[PDB]
Amino acid sequence: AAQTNAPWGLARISSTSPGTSTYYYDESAGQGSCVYVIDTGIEASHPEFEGRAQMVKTYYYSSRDGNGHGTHCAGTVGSRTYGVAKKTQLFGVKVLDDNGSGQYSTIIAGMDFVASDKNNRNCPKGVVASLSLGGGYSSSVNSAAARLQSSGVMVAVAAGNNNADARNYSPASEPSVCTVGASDRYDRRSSFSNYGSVLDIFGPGTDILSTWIGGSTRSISGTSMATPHVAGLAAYLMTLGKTTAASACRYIADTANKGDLSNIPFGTVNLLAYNNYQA
Ligand SMILES: NC(=O)c1cccnc1
Repeated sequence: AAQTNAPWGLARISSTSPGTSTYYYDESAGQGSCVYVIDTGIEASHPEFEGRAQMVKTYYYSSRDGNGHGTHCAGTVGSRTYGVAKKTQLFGVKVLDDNGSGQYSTIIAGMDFVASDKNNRNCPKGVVASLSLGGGYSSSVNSAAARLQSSGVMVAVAAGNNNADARNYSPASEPSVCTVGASDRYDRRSSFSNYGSVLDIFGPGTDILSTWIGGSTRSISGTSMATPHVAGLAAYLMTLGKTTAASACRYIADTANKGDLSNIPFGTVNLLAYNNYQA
């Protein structure tokens, strides 16, 4: 399948070269998989989600996304126009308030929630979690991410936006999850992207168009935007049967475009997420 005039990041993940604008993908499109977006919520009524999104948990007085960040990330995973995996099921877990903030205790509870809740959901092709959040190093936060992964969920986490080594941030620094840095449309490391040996992969993160609250759209930047590209890619590949939750991060690294990014510090992987789709 081909989506013409797609957001640059979608085109990038199906291309061996920068500078193209069509996204190519197998029409299965992540059907039968599920992606949990652990964030500020998801505006599930957005036409872009087509009934495939639902809120399943909140830790606040409402499950509504009053911020937009979670809705944007969910759109990059799985919206019809802006999403990698256009037929996946999206589940919202609101661990962040409408200012985008959350206590580590709440974030941990949300991860443990997903590890169990996937057993209430029909996800025959597999389960992914997208975590576009983090703060300073916490062994308890890293442990929770490790448990979520161990339970059979492909965990993709943002490296962070400090232009610093991600070893000092959580859950970015948990080795067993998939830690995602950000790139721009010219194949440069995004100016704010964290780096370091803990990174597994880069995805598009600068100037990413996706869904927003109020039934709208906007372009924003962050490792928060790169992470759902990788989460959606994992769901897409799991639906194709090419990999599993336990092996998808390694598979994405194995099949990535290699050596094509600029300003990658020595010791950080030079790997850009790629779907290897051939029509
Ligand atoms: N995808 C590519 O063209 C490429 C270029 C250089 C090294 N590895 C891969």
